[PDB]
Amino acid sequence: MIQRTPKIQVYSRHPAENGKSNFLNCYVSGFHPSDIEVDLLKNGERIEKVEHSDLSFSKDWSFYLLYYTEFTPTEKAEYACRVNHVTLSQPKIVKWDRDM
Repeated sequence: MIQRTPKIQVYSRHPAENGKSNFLNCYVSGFHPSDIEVDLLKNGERIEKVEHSDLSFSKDWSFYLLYYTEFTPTEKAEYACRVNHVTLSQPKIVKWDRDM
């Protein structure tokens, strides 16, 4: 058996074909087992509609998840990603920094 804690990165991207649009991303990488719970949060509340959830694996024991959706960050509100995994005794919340 192997278990590996996810690395979690939270960032924003504009798709080059539609640069006025902005996407909030949570990239959860290198984890095992694959069982996981991932949410995007706005003011601590689960964003119910997340458009994209892309899961892959490299080696049989390393999984990668890109979880992302369109958003409009203003100076109002706080955004984050929350991850639950067997390796994490408490949920891990990683805040989005507007500079990322």
